[PDB]
Amino acid sequence: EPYLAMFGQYPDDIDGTTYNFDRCTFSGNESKPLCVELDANNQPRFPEWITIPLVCIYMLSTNILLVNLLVAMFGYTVGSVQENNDQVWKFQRFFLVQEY
Amino acid sequence: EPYLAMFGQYPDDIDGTTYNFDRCTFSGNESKPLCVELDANNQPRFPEWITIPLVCIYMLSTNILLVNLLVAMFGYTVGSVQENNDQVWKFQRFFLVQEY
Ligand SMILES: CC(C)CCC[C@@H](C)[C@H]1CC[C@H]2[C@@H]3CC=C4C[C@@H](OC(=O)CCC(=O)O)CC[C@]4(C)[C@H]3CC[C@]12C
Ligand SMILES: CC(C)CCC[C@@H](C)[C@H]1CC[C@H]2[C@@H]3CC=C4C[C@@H](OC(=O)CCC(=O)O)CC[C@]4(C)[C@H]3CC[C@]12C
Repeated sequence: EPYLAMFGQYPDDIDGTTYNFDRCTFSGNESKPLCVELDANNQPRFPEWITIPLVCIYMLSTNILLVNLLVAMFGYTVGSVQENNDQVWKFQRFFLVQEY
Repeated sequence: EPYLAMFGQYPDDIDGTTYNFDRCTFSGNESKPLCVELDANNQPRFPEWITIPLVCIYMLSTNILLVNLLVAMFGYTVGSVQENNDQVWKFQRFFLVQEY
């Protein structure tokens, strides 16, 4: 579930104002992921001033502060090994002509 | 709600042709966000020639004119501090060997 958040999922209906109407079990059957811990009031116990900025920090980091970082580290690589990749490709160009 | 618009939410059902069928209260209970201001005709009062290009300007800026800007400012940093980061990493490489 945090893996799908990198392509955009953002805790779709577990992070507040989404009650126990569906998606959850309380038991362990069926294969739905089990419910939020509850109380005598049958209220969701998670504080929601913590889980909501936790997701928003994670959705900031891995979707923006991380992927967009990967472009810069990709962008330096094409800046640096480009004049070397021509010699490397011309080197392996021999083996592909050698094959016949 | 504008924070989720950076990862793609785009005012899902408040920006027109989505009436008071659900999601809203008129009162202050329950925890649903309260309704659009209405009229004697019970029509949504917001002009919708203003709120729709306001979101589309915001969705243009923070999702494209802003994040893609961050890649360029990331891309200049890996272009500039790369030859300095080698000396910095080789410098802190001493303390990690010093630890034993
Ligand atoms: C710096 C920027 C770029 C990051 C944006 C951070 C927000 C996405 C986070 C930080 C604090 C969060 C709020 C902190 C706690 C509240 C109360 C919370 O409801 C309660 O806990 C009820 C408590 C009570 O009022 O008695 C619901 C979420 C909410 C509005 C959060 C909404 C989203 C917020 C604004
Ligand atoms: C320059 C490009 C890249 C930005 C694209 C801008 C559009 C996303 C915006 C600018 C003007 C907008 C329109 C301006 C006002 C109308 C009428 C509005 O309906 C009414 O207000 C009824 C008024 C009436 O006809 O009596 C509904 C949205 C709509 C179609 C908007 C649809 C989206 C639009 C085209």
